[PDB]
Amino acid sequence: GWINEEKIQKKIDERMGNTVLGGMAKAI
Repeated sequence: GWINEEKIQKKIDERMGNTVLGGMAKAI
């Protein structure tokens, strides 16, 4: 489905999805 599968991944995108932007997309 989609209901948790959107919620769960948006949370993974904080815990590690910040450091990868602090690596490739912005890298400050």
